[PDB]
Amino acid sequence: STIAKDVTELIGNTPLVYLNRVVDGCVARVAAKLEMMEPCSSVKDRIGYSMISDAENKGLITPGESVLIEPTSGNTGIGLAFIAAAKGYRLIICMPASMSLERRTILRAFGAELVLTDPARGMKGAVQKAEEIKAKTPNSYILQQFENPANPKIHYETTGPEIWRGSGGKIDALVSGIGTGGTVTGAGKYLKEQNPNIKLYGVEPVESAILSGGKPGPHKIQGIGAGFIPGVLDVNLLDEVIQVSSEESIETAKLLALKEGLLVGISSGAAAAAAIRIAKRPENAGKLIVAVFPSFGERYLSTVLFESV
Amino acid sequence: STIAKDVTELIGNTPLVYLNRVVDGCVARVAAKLEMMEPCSSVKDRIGYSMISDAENKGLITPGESVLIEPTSGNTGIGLAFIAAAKGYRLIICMPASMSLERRTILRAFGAELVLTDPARGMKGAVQKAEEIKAKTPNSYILQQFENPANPKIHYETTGPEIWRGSGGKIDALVSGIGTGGTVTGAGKYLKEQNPNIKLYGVEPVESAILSGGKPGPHKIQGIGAGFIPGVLDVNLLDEVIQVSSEESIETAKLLALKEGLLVGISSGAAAAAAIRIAKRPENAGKLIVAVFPSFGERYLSTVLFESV
Repeated sequence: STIAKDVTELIGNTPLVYLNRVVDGCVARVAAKLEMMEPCSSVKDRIGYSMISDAENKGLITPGESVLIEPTSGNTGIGLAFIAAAKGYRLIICMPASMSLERRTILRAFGAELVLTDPARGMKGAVQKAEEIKAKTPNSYILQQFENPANPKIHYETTGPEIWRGSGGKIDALVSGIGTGGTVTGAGKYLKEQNPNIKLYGVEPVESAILSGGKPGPHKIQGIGAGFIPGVLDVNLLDEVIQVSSEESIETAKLLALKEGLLVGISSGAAAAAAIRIAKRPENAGKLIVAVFPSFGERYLSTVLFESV
Repeated sequence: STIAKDVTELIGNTPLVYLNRVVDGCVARVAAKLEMMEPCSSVKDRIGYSMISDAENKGLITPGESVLIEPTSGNTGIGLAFIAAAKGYRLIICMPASMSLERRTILRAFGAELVLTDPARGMKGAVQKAEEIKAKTPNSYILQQFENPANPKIHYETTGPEIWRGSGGKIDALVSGIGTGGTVTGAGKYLKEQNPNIKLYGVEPVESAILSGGKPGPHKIQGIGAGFIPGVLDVNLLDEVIQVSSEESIETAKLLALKEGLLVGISSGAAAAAAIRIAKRPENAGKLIVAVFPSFGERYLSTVLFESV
């Protein structure tokens, strides 16, 4: 019997797939790591598990005693919420008001408590509110996705090894959109240990290219372009940073659905656009480029449709 | 290397998971077959593949020559749309207007053409429109999900064998919500060939219990209670039909998210409610009951939020 104990044993071991119809002019092969296949449809299922699991293993939290807290407007909240549901933790998510009603409904479905903050104060306002709730709540614990070593650690332990095994050791390049930088840092570190010649390409928005020496700015690429260097990002592991526009990311996501039957988030569009550009460079002829596709595209299409209506 | 050729090689081989916290009073173990893990988040990915693949293998359709047509307001349209995208088929989906705008946006993302029909005429109106488009379109092909033997065949070839292998041959009962009846017929037939003592439980809404001798009626359980006996359903394979209310289905889906961290469609709630009832019967002590969970719950939460707003 191979019946999973619970939903925590369903995380990771996601497939690689070749891109076939969006790669005209490419001299390298491009494969996508499909984090859309995670139980709650994003890469954040991995760090929702690892950050809660690590705290438990260190005796820092207890189910039905500890209150988990995270300031997050994105998939980290959903990854934490389904694990908190399964393991029986109270979870408080802090985010600015007027953020996707769709994401809020999913958090509430898993029984997460929502604390909405002043939109004018943005993410900083949500971080401050999370710290204030922690201060006044005994046995409370903030996961701290941008600083928590369990974030890159799970990518070193699972994501990287899966890409190495799945590619038969043939991966030459990893292309990864940087949010926390946990994926590129953890998976990248593992891959460079297997083959030190592997090149790691960070992807950031043109509109917030802080790793390239640009100013922090607003952009439509959900999940990447945090506008600062996260504690968990090892910039020294990066071999190049590719800038992709929100427009190019949206167009590439549209072509992935139309031509590959892959419905992916805008950040997957960004990673694909960067990987296709790298695969067109003649010095990469015959190589295998692996792009991380962080999320399924239904969440975005739902979010856009609500934001429009 | 285990890199998939394309998205068609990512279908099936979905996990089984034990239910742990919604099974108080159960003397049998309950496991869920998670079709939410399919690439486009429902069981219909299997029959989208099988119905197009079968037509190709019989030389009935050609990519970039043939126009595929199906009248469908549900997941069958999405399953067909991502396969049509990958394989390069023009696809026309006929459905009543005022149906989920969210589902329509997903179909359009995959490049499906939508033909909306008079809401007053319901599904019958969409079926009539599909036949009229077929008549006037050379090289056109209607999949006919309720009559197409490729529907139950894929469940005989994949779904059933996966449940048998995944359960280590220990499955005693399959609990399956009946839409087309392809899942219970195909998987059920295979399972009864491995162990003829296995019992097959069909699930239908209280509000449209036509297999129980009730009248066809409206109900909120998306994917089941078609209000007729499909051509592909073998009623003689069914050992019992369980009726579940829309209210009980919604409450069970809510508890699966809160207690198991499983965000599932209302029809998964129906299947779970039926399986939990069966597992409480003392004559089932020590047995393994497997419930099919046909879809992920994000589509429903999105649909409800739009229908409400």
